[PDB]
Amino acid sequence: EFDYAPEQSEHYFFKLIEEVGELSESIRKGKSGQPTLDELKGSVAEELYDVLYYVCALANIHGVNLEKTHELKEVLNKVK
Amino acid sequence: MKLSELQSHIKEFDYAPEQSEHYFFKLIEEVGELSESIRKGKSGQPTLDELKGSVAEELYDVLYYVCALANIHGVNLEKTHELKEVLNKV
Amino acid sequence: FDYAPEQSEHYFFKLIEEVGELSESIRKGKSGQPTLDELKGSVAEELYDVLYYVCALANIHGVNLEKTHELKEVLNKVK
Amino acid sequence: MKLSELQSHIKEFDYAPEQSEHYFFKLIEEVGELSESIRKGKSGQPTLDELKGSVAEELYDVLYYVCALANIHGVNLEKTHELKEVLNKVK
Ligand SMILES: [Mg+2]
Ligand SMILES: [Mg+2]
Ligand SMILES: [Mg+2]
Ligand SMILES: [Mg+2]
Repeated sequence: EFDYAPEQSEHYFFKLIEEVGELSESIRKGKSGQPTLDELKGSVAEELYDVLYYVCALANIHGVNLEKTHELKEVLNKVK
Repeated sequence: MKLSELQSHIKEFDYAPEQSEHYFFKLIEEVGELSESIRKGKSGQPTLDELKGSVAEELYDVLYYVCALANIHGVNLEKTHELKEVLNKV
Repeated sequence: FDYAPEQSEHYFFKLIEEVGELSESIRKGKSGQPTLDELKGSVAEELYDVLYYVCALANIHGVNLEKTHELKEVLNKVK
Repeated sequence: MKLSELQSHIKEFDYAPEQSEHYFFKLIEEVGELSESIRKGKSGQPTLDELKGSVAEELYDVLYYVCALANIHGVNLEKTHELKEVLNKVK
């Protein structure tokens, strides 16, 4: 679905910013809580999940292991 | 680390439900730092000395605030994921 | 709005919403200068919308963008 | 400073049409710095020694990239403003 890495990265980055925009709208409108299926569209829940999706997609393309990264952050957290 | 476990661990450490704007501001701050790390091409998986400013760090920091905001807003990300799995299959 | 923080928070949410819509417009390559009929969803419209909220935030935060420009102009001339 | 004059002055100084992503990354970087300045309450109109990290600086920096992107994408902001002004009075 993408061969040239920078175009894949650029696409997912545009999508991340689009979902952050939709997240801003959902939070502004107070669409909090845990929706059922019928309530999911435009909920804060859906938009947070959508941002997460693109964070994970960007990690994949950038060769980032989020679990290892978390591990390192925890090491520093404990120092501090 | 399971998603629900990360969300729960973040809640134990950092949960200020009366400070919802704090978390939103921080999310946008981290998204900006992420933009910088991508522009500068700081990709790959860093060792501890390379961590600061890396794409890896900034992605993790965005993730942290997504989870912290989920806790603030009464969202179960793992359950929301399950729900999204259903819709995207339609 | 009477209470300034709520005004600021509203405009900041709107700014982020418009930056998202801008990202979509650029991704889709909706460049150029639209006619009235092509305006909706154009890069032009989203840039203007982002600008609107920048100016709205300047107002609420007591920022003079003309004066700020003048100051930046100076510093830039040393770079 | 007219909006059209600001846009054209920025074009004179900084116009790299083959670097469209540069400008978009920078816009998002400035929006994040704006978020920080607002969270920290760095409001008002700063003097020169107060400028760095101020809400004023970050708002100007976002404005700069909005104008720079307009140049990149063939957008006339003043004309766009006029078109939006037309629609706003209608509804
Ligand atoms: Mg969405
Ligand atoms: Mg960071
Ligand atoms: Mg818009
Ligand atoms: Mg700045």
